[PDB]
Amino acid sequence: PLMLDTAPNAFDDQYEGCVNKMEEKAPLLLQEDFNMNAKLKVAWEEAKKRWNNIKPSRSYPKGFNDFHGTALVAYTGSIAVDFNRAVREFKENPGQFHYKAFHYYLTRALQLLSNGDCHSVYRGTKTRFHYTGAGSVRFGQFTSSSLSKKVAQSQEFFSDHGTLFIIKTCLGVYIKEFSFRPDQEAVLIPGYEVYQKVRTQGYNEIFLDSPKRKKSNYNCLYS
Ligand SMILES: NC(=O)C1=CN([C@@H]2O[C@H](COP(=O)(O)OP(=O)(O)OC[C@H]3O[C@@H](n4cnc5c(N)ncnc54)[C@H](O)[C@@H]3O)[C@@H](O)[C@H]2O)C=CC1
Repeated sequence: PLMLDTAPNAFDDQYEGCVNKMEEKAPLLLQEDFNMNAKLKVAWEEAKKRWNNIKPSRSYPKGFNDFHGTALVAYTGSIAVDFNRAVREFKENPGQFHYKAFHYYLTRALQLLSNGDCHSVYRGTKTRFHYTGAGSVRFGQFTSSSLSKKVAQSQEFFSDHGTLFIIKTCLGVYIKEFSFRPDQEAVLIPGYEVYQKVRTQGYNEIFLDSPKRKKSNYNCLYS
């Protein structure tokens, strides 16, 4: 069973007041991440190819470059697990975080694609989540969900040993056009969104409501 709280030790940078400095420094940072993260380099190289094929079909927000595009495509890939893990356990040993550029770009991609729009999404897991009554909740790590409750429940993401999150998000972004899917109608939620209303139903259902955007514990850490 995993703990569901405010994610106090999760790298949650929102980059307030430093996107310009990051867009300039992130390119070098990505290289540094690569030199010490083979899996990421490979994951990224593959995502870049897919991105090239996706890019022509639609137009993107002003400032949405290939880094943003590639990062988002990669996330819907297999690099997602190790990346969320690295973010979730950041405070532990913050010296071994080789997703400095990656985190920024994915974070920026969602902000550039973000609107005021709120959605009703669902997320399934095969690992039981226990709300530890902090008062509110944040996923910490980026979290993917689906507009389809049926998808979140499919044997692909959920099981009796797990949990089904019923979430109302307002920072979440519809990334169908980016995923390798795109039938899972995925909505990517930043780990820094705060749910002021938490409710547990039965042993495997958790409702997250009253989404709000509050400051993060980290800000422009690598700017
Ligand atoms: N889960 C869903 O309902 C949906 C998933 N997807 C896609 O499926 C693929 C996999 O997504 P996920 O299953 O969400 O993988 P994910 O990266 O969230 O899974 C991370 C894993 O690490 C562990 N973990 C997660 N949070 C933790 C925490 N707070 N504390 C301790 N351990 C934790 C668990 O084993 C968890 O399954 C991605 O491409 C995702 O976008 C798309 C639509 C819906």
